Amino acid sequence: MRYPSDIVDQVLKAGPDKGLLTWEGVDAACSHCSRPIQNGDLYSPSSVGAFFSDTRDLASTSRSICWRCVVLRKKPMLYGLSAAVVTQDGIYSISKDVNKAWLFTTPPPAPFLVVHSSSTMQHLSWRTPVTLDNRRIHVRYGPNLFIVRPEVVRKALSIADRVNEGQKKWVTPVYFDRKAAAMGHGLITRAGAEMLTQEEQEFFQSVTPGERWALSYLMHSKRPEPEVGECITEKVMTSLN
DNA sequence: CATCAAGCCTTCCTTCAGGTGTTGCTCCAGAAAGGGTGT
Ligand SMILES: [Zn+2]
Repeated sequence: MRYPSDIVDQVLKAGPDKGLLTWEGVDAACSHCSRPIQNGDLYSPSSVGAFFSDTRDLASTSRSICWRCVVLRKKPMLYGLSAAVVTQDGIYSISKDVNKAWLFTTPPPAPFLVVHSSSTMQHLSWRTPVTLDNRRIHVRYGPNLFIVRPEVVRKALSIADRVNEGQKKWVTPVYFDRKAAAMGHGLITRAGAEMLTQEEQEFFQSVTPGERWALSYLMHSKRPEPEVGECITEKVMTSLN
């Protein structure tokens, strides 16, 4: 519940691969997940391929992967956590917009860990911190480390439901990009320029990029009700074995 | 060799063409597993 690699044996039960070396000597942190490798725990020397391009998100330059993050670099872990929230009892999916509606509005009370892929297969699990508090959520989205406050998401959603109550067409006040890629991601629309007051506009610039990315999955004409995502920890474990 | 004549009127544009067709984007921005084989 402290390091992102803890879910290897806390969220989902797993063990070392038994071809891993035993650490002898002084303390050194794992290159992935920033977990200190003590004396006696199993570790692997660093054998990343040339296709690994996340050297900028490595926690340390010790060139040693802890066994939990050896499990975390496995391909079934890589496509199993392409969109997943890992609570203290299981791994659930956030692929649907109703699942992100559940995650960023009334979050689960566990100290979870949120990963989401901005591409096909990405190293997501180890390079994000564990969110200890529901109010402050660390979301990994591709090369982006995002922080989402569900209270600010609730305030923006209440603002949007106020300015779009009674109207026939649900027009968004501020445009949000799902990929977080367009220039106008966070830019105020003309309808939102005419239908929001000044302090609401400064609020919509003042939100964090993670809240913008979350609102991108929950600001559209059909509004997703918070529905808990389907539990996928059985699918990941079966794939892992 | 000097002036006096040292213009006057009126015309002073008319119709119509006064766009048509197409184009109106393409692609990819991953990393590992599992095989080879070349130094
Ligand atoms: Zn680690």
